[PDB]
Amino acid sequence: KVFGRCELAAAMKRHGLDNYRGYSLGNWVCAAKFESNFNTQATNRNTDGSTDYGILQINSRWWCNDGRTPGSRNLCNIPCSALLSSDITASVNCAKKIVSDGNGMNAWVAWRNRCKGTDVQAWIRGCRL
Repeated sequence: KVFGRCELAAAMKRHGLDNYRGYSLGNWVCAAKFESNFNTQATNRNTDGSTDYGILQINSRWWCNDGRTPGSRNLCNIPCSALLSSDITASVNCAKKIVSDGNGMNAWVAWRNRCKGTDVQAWIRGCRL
């Protein structure tokens, strides 16, 4: 599913990401934009052999099981395919664990390089929230 910007903001807010670990909703919308272009089906294979899945590009080395990332973990206790659903519930629950892991949203390389230090409130402007 390719979300609209405000449609995703609304879904993230309902699932409790607005100010989760102190990160306002615009941070999460910006992250999704530059990770996946708001596409739940986005996948990308990494040089280490791991794959990033779904609207927040959650990685198979630590967070999900895809059966093809040797020596990896599954700390969200989910098949990586769950992160590609039109239903963002699994992606959100896993993202809450990731952002609590120690480095905050710096875990998302596109957030650190393209959202951090920018006017992230702009990503929720005009939305009915």
